[PDB]
Amino acid sequence: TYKIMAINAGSSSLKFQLLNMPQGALLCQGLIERIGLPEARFTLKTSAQKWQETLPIADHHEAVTLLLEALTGRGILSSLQEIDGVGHRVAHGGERFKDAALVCDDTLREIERLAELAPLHNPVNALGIRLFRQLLPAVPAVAVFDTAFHQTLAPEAWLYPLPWRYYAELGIRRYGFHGTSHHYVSSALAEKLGVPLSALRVVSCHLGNGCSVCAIKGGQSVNTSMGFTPQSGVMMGTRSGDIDPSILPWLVEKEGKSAQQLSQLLNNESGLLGVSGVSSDYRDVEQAADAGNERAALALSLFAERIRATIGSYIMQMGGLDALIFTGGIGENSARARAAICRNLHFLGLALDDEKNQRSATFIQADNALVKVAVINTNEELMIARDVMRLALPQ
Amino acid sequence: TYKIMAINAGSSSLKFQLLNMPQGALLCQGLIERIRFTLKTSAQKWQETLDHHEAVTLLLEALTGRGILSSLQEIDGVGHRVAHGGERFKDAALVCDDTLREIERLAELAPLHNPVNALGIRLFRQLLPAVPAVAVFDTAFHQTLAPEAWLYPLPWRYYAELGIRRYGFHGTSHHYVSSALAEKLGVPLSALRVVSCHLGNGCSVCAIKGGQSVNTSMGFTPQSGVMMGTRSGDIDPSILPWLVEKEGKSAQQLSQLLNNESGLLGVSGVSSDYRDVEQAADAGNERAALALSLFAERIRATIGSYIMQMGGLDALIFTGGIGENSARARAAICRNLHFLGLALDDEKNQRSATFIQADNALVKVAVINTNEELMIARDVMRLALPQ
Repeated sequence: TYKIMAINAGSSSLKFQLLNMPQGALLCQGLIERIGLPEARFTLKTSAQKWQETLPIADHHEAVTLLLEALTGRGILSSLQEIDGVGHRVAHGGERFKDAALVCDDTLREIERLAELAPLHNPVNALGIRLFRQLLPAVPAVAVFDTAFHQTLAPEAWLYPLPWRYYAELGIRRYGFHGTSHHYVSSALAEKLGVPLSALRVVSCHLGNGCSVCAIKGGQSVNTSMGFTPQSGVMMGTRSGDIDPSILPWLVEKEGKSAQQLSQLLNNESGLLGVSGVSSDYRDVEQAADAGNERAALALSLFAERIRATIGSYIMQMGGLDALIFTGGIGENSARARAAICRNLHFLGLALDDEKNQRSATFIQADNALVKVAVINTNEELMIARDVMRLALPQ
Repeated sequence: TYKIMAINAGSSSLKFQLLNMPQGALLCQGLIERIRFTLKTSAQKWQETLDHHEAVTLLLEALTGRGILSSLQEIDGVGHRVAHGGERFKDAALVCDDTLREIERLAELAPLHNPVNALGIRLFRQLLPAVPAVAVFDTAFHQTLAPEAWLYPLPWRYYAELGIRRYGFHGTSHHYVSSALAEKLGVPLSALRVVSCHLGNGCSVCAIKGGQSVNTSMGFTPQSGVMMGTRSGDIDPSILPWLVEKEGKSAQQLSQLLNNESGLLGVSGVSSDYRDVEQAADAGNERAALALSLFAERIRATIGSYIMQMGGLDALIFTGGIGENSARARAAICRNLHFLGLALDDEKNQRSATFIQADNALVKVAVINTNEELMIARDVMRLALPQ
């Protein structure tokens, strides 16, 4: 039994879980939020209790100190020396990282060089890597990149039909995100089916506040809906996903939009929120729509259609489909979203068993369907913990 | 039998066809460039080298002079290609007087093409006052799209106030080859789930179910959708604000990027013409070989979306300059689709037979030559000569 800690460091937040490996048992979890601000809050939960306190938190250096102190102060560990490894989420690995990597000085050097591609995540990610290497210097660390799993994409899937200069010089290309989640629920599907993932043609739908679809064939990722940025792909909470690109020059000319206005538009004002006029939250739009809000209804309908269109592209690309996975907050819980997404797919041998779908059972395909349809809770922290074991305790 | 003239006014051009209706027989056809005037008949040709008013005068002088028509009053109708009819025109329209007003009030959406089309509609009204005119819109066929297909997931305001939505184009083409496919199969078009691929210098895919366009790949502008000769088609929209902050690209520069520099030309770095890129690929150019693959991939992914949306497929149509002549583009697009019962017969594809699917194949695959002018002439017959 090994103690692995999963770390996710945001601009003003510190998310953490502590897992007993390899069973994957949650020992504790929690969140430090509004770091550096007033309002700063530290929330920590065990299998048995919850503690929550508002208190000033200077910087991440003080967020990590309070976390480490709480681990022994609450009896969760007898000592900090019981921590066998730490896994850090990293937004963007570029083309350099095909896998998680043991944290060393140059792995840090490179993650920082990649800030130009994830400017609002990668540096704080590396700061967490640095603080824990300072504060827990005897503990080995692994960086786990949200892009790594998509690096098996072939060029005809990641190259945009732009002038070659824009890839070769500027680095513009599809990278895709949610890699850890798609990777985790891919492997979990195959284990639950008792079949090697390399034997399956799989489409995975991560439907949360962020949404992405991924195609997995031969155990590798062969396409995914997010592109150069997590803005793109299907429609999400506040993100538009893919739109006619020629809309954007037209809004610059006709409405005098700055570069950042365009990006606030694409990332914060659109999606469920921009269409429904109600909310970014799926439950809220559904509540509005069920009461008679036609824009909320169309919102939910457009949302299912965008995902259906992406699924269709990837089935075509793989020449078939053996299984469809739903995950994330919407995918794990919304039997109605799953039903709207899965309707009228007899041409694939895909249909849902309504009783199992309403229950969000782990398998929900109809009895005589040829396509397995799985509802799998995603667990990026467990996946991260598994990558720590692999690269930092080969034992 | 009736005599109908089809017209296409470009910003520096004027194309024409004069058909015997409803046979389809061509009486003459030609083109005027550099506003060079060419006029071909069944058995003659007549090029020369000399504003759009002068082009209409000479063209109408020619039909009497070269002996194609004994009088300018033998023309029963004229049809005019219009580029963008917004939401107002769900069909072709008899050119009464404020049909013209509304074509021009829409010129803000098709800045380069609509005014020139309307210009040519007016001149023919001047010079040919006795013969009725029908306008045929590249957008009208796609006005059957449901809101799930034409609303971008942008704030509602951007549509309800500014008019941003999918329109789609190549409507006249998709409509023509759809109906031709159904006529060749002896079945109502509404009996078929059809994917139509117009692959020319411009490229669009269209889904026709129950007789109607239910989706199509171009959107607000003819820039988007699949990869084209110099147009990028769809890309990650976040690339654009990034290009403004990192390279100071203006709006018009962004337009030039997406429309003039991308596509087969940008990727291959060789040519916007598919046959050129093809030959550079055979010789060992690797960007050109990758351009050809991206091109087939982008079209395959769109087809997949539309098949999913229709619940199946009965026929796949290839049309346009590339789609009618490139066995390679069709083969690259059609590979490993057995899960649909779609496969090609190599020998039929090599000679571009009108049907190229394998014999065991469930899906019809058809190569149909587009004929927008005959589709326009038919709308003139329906809307101006209902007898």
